[PDB]
Amino acid sequence: AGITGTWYNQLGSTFIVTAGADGALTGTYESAVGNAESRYVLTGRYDSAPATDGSGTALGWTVAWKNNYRNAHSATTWSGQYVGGAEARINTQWLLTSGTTEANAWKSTLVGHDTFTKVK
Repeated sequence: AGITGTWYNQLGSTFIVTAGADGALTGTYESAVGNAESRYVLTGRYDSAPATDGSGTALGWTVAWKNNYRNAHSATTWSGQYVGGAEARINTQWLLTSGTTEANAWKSTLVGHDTFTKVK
């Protein structure tokens, strides 16, 4: 599967990911320091038997931005695919939804993209 390990996005954010044989993604967001106050849980799913036609491996995961120290009242989902080979990558599009009032629901969800590599 090649997914398990530490991944870094284009801005250097760090994600520790374990790909279970059953399709589970588990792990954490860590800060550059790895301090407890900036650690958040991630959970998701991936295709544990991808196509053998050189297609990437579809996946997704979520981080809710609460831990025992901080709560931003928001959550991000990343949707994408893992691409193996010499320079393995996870190419994703993300949505960041913040909890809002109904009046402010229109501005609840930011969109962007993250590309993850096994090197900083």
